[PDB]
Amino acid sequence: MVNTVNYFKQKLKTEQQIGMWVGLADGYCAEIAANVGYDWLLIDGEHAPNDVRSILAQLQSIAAYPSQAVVRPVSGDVPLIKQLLDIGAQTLLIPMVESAEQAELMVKATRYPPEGIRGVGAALARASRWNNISDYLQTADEQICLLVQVESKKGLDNLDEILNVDGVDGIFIGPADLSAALGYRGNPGHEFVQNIIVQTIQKIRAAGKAAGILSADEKLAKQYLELGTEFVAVGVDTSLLMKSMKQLLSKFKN
Amino acid sequence: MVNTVNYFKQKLKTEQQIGMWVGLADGYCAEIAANVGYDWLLIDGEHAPNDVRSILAQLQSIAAYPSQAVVRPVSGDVPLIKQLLDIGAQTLLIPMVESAEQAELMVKATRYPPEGIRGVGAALARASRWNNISDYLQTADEQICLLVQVESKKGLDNLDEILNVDGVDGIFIGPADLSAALGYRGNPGHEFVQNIIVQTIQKIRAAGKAAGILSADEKLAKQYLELGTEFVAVGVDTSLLMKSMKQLLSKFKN
Amino acid sequence: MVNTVNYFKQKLKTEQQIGMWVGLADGYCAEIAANVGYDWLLIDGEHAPNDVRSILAQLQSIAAYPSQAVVRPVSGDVPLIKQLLDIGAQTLLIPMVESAEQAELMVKATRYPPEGIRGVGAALARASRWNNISDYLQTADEQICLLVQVESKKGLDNLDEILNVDGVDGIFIGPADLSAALGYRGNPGHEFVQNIIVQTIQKIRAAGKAAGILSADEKLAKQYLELGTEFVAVGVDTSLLMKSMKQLLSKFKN
Amino acid sequence: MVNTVNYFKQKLKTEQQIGMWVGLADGYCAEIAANVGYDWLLIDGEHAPNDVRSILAQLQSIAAYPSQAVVRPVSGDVPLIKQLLDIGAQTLLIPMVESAEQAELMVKATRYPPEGIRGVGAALARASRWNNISDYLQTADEQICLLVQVESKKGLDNLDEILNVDGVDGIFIGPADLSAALGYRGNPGHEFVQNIIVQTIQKIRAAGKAAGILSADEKLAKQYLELGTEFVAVGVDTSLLMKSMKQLLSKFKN
Amino acid sequence: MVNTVNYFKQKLKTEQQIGMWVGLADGYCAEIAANVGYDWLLIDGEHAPNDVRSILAQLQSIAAYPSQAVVRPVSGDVPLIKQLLDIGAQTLLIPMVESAEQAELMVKATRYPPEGIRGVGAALARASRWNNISDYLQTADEQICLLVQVESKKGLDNLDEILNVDGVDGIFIGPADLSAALGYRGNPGHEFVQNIIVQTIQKIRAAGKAAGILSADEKLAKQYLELGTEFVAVGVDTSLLMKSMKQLLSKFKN
Amino acid sequence: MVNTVNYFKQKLKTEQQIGMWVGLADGYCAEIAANVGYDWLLIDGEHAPNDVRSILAQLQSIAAYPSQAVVRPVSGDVPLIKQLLDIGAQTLLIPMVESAEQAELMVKATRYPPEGIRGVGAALARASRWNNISDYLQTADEQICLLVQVESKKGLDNLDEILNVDGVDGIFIGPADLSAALGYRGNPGHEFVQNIIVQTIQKIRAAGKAAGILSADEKLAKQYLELGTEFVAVGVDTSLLMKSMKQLLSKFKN
Ligand SMILES: [Ca+2]
Ligand SMILES: [Ca+2]
Ligand SMILES: [Zn+2]
Ligand SMILES: [Zn+2]
Ligand SMILES: [Zn+2]
Ligand SMILES: [Zn+2]
Ligand SMILES: [Zn+2]
Ligand SMILES: [Zn+2]
Repeated sequence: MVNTVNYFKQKLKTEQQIGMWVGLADGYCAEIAANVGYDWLLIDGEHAPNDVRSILAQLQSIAAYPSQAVVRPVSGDVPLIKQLLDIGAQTLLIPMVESAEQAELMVKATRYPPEGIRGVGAALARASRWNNISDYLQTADEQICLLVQVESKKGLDNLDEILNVDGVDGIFIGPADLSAALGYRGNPGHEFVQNIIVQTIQKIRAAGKAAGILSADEKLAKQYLELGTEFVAVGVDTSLLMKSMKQLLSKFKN
Repeated sequence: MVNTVNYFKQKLKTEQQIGMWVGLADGYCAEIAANVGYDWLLIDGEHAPNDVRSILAQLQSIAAYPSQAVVRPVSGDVPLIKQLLDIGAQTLLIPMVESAEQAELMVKATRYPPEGIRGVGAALARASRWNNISDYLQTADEQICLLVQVESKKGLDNLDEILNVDGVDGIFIGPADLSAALGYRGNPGHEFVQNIIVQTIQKIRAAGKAAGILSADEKLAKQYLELGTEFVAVGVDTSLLMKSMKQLLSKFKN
Repeated sequence: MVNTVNYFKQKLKTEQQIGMWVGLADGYCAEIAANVGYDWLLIDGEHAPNDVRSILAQLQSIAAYPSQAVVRPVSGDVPLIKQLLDIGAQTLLIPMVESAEQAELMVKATRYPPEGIRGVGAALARASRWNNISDYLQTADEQICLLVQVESKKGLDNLDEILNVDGVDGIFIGPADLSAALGYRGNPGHEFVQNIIVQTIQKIRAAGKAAGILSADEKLAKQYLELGTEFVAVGVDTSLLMKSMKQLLSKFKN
Repeated sequence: MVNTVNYFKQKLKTEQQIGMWVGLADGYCAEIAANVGYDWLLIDGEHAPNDVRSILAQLQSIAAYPSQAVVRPVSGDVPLIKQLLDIGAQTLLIPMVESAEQAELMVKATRYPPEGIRGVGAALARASRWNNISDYLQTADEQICLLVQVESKKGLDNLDEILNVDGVDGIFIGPADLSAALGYRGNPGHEFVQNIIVQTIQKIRAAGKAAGILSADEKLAKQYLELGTEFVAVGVDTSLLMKSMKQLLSKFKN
Repeated sequence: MVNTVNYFKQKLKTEQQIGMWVGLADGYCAEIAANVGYDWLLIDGEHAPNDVRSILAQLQSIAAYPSQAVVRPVSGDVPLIKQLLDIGAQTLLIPMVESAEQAELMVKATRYPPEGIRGVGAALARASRWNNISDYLQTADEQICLLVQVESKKGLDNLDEILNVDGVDGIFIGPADLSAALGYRGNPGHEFVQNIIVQTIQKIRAAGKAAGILSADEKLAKQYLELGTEFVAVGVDTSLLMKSMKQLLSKFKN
Repeated sequence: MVNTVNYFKQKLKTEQQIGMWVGLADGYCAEIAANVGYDWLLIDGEHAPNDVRSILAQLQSIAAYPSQAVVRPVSGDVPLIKQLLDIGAQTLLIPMVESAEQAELMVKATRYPPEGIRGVGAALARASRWNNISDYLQTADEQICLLVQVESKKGLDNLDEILNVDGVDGIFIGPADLSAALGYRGNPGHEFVQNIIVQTIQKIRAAGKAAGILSADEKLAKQYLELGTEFVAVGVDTSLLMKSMKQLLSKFKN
């Protein structure tokens, strides 16, 4: 067998990829999302009740479908990154990255020694298909994609420095965490926040990195796509489930 | 503690109850549905991948919310009905009931001896809260609601007989199974099917029983409500999740 | 490896075995019960939310301890009996046995062809330790113990006939189901019920079968032991958990 | 989306398919087996500790790989067949089929009304991808494959009659159950059993049906392939795991 | 919907709350404990085999009952605190707090930016009911209660400093960890330990914070209540299960 | 009950122990491995998808068999070590230990205060059998075995210092991580690597500590045993499953 090609990583340079947030934390729900035709699915280990084993079930579900899986760990924890790479997550979104030093550590966390600090256990890993991918340890690093979140004042204070880190493929802006950090909690739509987001996207693309964002607002998501943003998540499964059920009930009952 | 009042059963005589089908087969998804404010939630053990233990998790989720739980077993199996009553399901929807004899057996399956054949294990049952409901074995039968599905030609051939069975609280029409039985598989909207559904609802209500149905078609659901149908399910969680995600993607990609 | 000796089965002829009902339906709770030193533990598949897989977890827990596991299936279902034997349950308690014909079918359900109808899959079975017990298909039947419940009027109406069935090792009286069948639901302590229970125990032992019963009443359990009853369950884990927590809270408030 | 083509069903007429028995009862173990390149994988619900939900997890695992999934239910139970078809199992192996009447009922159990008795719930089914396969209810029946086991004297007594049932695609011989039924329990290699197996394979192929069998004996499996047997399972995952670990330990320790 | 009122937090200033430790690590066991009527239930993520997902199941169980849930994480880990708040834990008990600097970090970990560092993901959180609590990001912080454990010499060495931290609602004394730290492991009943516990409770209440403790000794628990201790846990579910089963068996054998 | 004797720890001084890596991450697969007769089984929490709860299930499986369980946590995390000790793991293998200071911290993490920093919760712990081991807090430390991995250049740079740490019972060499650290990723068989491994084993034994290693290469494993290496793992369950299934298929298909 040949290593699974990371099409998400390749497409960061060739097209704009439309994403769905997956927080229903279940292999059955993830499979429903995988049937829709999103370019990417974010399996959220930070803000949904997921662990390594529930994330594996969702990778196994999504694997039969063209949608590319991206996993967000709860934090930039090097041992947890090791675990998520070994179950076969090829794209990671690291929350709350705030320095070049932390971004460089996240690069090393995704690469085998001697250049990186990714722990070696290919005989045990779904990532290598338990060594049925016979050249895994030489081909693995090429198909790993590292995305970091800038979503704090300290992150913005270190943006130029993070954008200079080789091996950071993309910077994702987190509008909920960023608007809260800026004193606009629950109000990312404010001009003060939006002006910072737009300038940040422009800086990311000017440094030759992919820019990413989530907005469940159709008009903001389309504006971000017009700016050239490479990976845009346009909704959240928990939100779509709750809203569709509320909208339906409102046709019959107040 | 006093036995949990079955408000669904009481409301069969006083109002029209709006329902949501729950086929996502998970405690977390059931809790999302419970937050919307449906009169009833149908936990589907027939057409969703549920078992006694996954149904218990969903009863526990939904129990904190005013929505009334109804459980559909995979078939009119007396031992499975015993299990679903003991985990605390107070309303059951039995699929594919086709005779007065089968409906009578379903009544006995829901009632303690000596009148019925419900197995007795109150010390072990969530239904009795492990005997913290101190009079459970005396008060249980009063709060149990039995619904049967008529959804085959043999069911329609025994309708008057089923409507004469004391202890059947409601007859639910299954349009998917019934349209297939009638040779209109996937097309319940045909006049031949709809004329049979309407006369069936009229006969059910004329015999003083509650009539029920599911339609994800808003216009058909409202027409059934205009006929006086007592329990109308208006949608399905799996369908609402798939459709909302597809509708969203279509704003950005073909 | 040699087949696991069924000590419960041997002790039916040599001592009186004290039992605990296990309805907490979890491997961790079953292990706590296994540490106490009961002669037997009844893993309840009838009145607790258990399935084959949760029953397997509890057999694996209990296997490291001297307590002997007995499994109660939800009914005398031949395919379910096959499944419970293959995960390695050596003693089964079949509920609601009501005829010699049903008791004979339960005997065949526990024995390999050509004498019985137990399905053969030793390569897959924990029962054979996946054929690490090399003579399993020759030695299995010897260590299987079949107990049947008499707990209905029809059961009592066929008692002499059931007691004549070779391969029935023991008859267990179910006081909750029997008192309900007799029109004393929730009141097994009535003299009318107790006189029937005592005569039934006497008839079972006079036919050379083991008699069994459950009573959470210390005085009745001790009377049943005085009669020579071979397997007496003296409590239920769910009841002991609820009662101990209530008794503790009562020291500090209402 | 178009319905998933059943390549296993097509290949019954074009080639000999090599199979692996999957009894490790887990989505992670099933994925390991799916990586090897077997033509088919038998997910065993009869002799491994599987239920509908654990079988779904294994279908989701195997779905990303070319290996074709076949599911064996615990028995020819029509409601359980409904459940396994709705989670998306396209090929079923029914154990212990003993008459044309039972085989015809198994055909109806796999087909929608009005010709069959398969329950209709396409909005909820992984089988229809929750109606993302838009013509599922008209295209489903064509991709369903029904296999029945002949593995008892009564089965052999009704072989000509079962081979005349339209909609039975294949007859699988179960050597463990059959050798036990013939009084050769644990000894299927006896000439008396082997002569019956060979004649049975010849009769199955002479009636224009696919013949199938399992043998972990390489020489018998190759003899069955030389006879033209269309679907041959050549091993069992639990057996291969136990034997490989024993063989390795024997190199170091007695 | 309005945010769930934290009654435990309110009652720290108005009454003495009686608590039960929940370490059976299961939604079904947590529901049994929720039926008893304790003021609070401690779901133990430190000393019971719990994770975020098992803690969510127990919050869902307990949510239908008046008992208030308190969650103990394994350590004062900021990302784990984020996860437990988002699944809807409103009261946290942080083990082994040893400085005002650590206590201040725990305060920030429970509060949204810009004042705190709690990660923002309200669309995904059971805590916001997936934004069905429409003002959650404005009202959340008010209903969060932070308790810290002092249970080491360094903790006692920083007690006055921790008691000066705004946002610490309560200090819980851990007698097992503290008696071990003091060189009286397994013997918290020693006068040297008890005199330190009593002075600590007095200092906590003198600084206007709630004091808490666990003792399964009725006499010590009642003495702590006489001192005015605001939150007293009086037992542990695992201990009550083991002890009740042992006490019962002792009536019938050694 | 008396504390469970750690025979693995005792045998470090008396024999050479043969081990199997267990990475199938399931109680059922662990039980299969437990039946073979390995001296020790390594439950891998670092490179297999395990968590505290899945590791508990595997300890419960393995506990009925003479094989000794060793648990590898994902990292030298003090709170995770606390959790794994409380579920009853008596031998721990800590990955990537790189200094005497870290090794000393790992010793304290495994010992109760006042000498160590192991959190005290014996009423809740399977390790104490919920205090059914009445002297657990006095006898626990004696039966705990700490193994550390040296598998990086920094580890080798601090080897003499680590070998001087009292309470380190054994040093395990990780050839996959070490060969990668040395610039021979996927090629531990190189003379440069093997000469370092051999001198490392010699230094470990010269300092009176047990030496350990894993090699799935029979010739290297036997050479390590000839050097006197005290604990040698000779294979990996995932590898043996994949290889045995591939070897079997190759007899029938290319
Ligand atoms: Ca199950
Ligand atoms: Ca978990
Ligand atoms: Zn964020
Ligand atoms: Zn229907
Ligand atoms: Zn009974
Ligand atoms: Zn068979
Ligand atoms: Zn403590
Ligand atoms: Zn390593």
